[PDB]
Amino acid sequence: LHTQVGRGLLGAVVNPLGEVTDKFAVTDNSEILYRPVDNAPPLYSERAAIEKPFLTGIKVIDSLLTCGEGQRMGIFASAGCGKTFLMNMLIEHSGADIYVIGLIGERGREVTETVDYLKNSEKKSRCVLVYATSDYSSVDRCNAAYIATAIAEFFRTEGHKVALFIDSLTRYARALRDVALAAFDSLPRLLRRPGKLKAGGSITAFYTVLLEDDPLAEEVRSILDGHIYLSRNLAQKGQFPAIDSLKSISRVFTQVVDEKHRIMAAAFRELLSEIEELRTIIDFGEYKPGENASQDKIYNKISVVESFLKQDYRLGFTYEQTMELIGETIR
Repeated sequence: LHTQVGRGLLGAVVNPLGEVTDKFAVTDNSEILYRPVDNAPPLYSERAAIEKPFLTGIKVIDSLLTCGEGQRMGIFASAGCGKTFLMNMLIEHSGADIYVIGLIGERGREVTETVDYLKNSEKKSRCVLVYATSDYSSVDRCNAAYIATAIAEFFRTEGHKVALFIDSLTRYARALRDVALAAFDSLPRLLRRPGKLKAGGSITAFYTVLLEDDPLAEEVRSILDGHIYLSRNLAQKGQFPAIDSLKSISRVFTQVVDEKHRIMAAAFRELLSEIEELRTIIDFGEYKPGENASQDKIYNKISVVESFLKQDYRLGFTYEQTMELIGETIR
């Protein structure tokens, strides 16, 4: 019911009991205080309006799915669609003050992969990892999500721009459903706790949701402020990040970017729609070059559009670089 918080947890690996079992980085700060893990979300008049963008360094996200400070964003994918690689890029190329990762329901080797990744990370000195392996009970797995949230909430009250990752909301939902055997709706209460405080910092949250052969993922689609969809089709095609920008949305998009940006984004999204229409025409074998000038114009832009959407996972792009690239693509 209470947990460790503080700068002394930066670089530490926290188990579902709130104890430090490993370290991926050592910090000079030893600040350790204790806060309740269950805490009420901020009432609406303490919450600020999401106005400032949360830059991620990922081109398609920063251009067409621009995240905001205090926003809650879902990552819908079917493992393995590169959900872990996408969150690695989100931690690498964003500019948050502090990163809090919560690995819920991972089987056991998976957690060691991320701790090894944090050991060689640029952001190692600003990360806190909370984990709950598949061997822990369901009670411990739900406490993992709330320990991670409470750790992020303390940094937000200190004024820090925090980024919280919950992987995954689905295995967290299984654990809550399993706990329900003891004689369902703690999920929304958690998913409200992020946000930007008028009197403090912010928590920008990323929740992963595992898809494939969910009925209630449509309601968690209804509670968040946008969702990023990783298409198994595009991953097999060889395009990473395999984000389907046409099936993704950031509901705060028009509030966090200027009009210059809105016009460029709208033009790119229709260019993508025309590209997909031409893909259906090509697969039908009814496309012959020189027959239709508009189809030839769109065809010759397929390559530059694919080049803009792709991104080396070791590379990050500033906002100016992103808008410059998408501008040349629309020309």
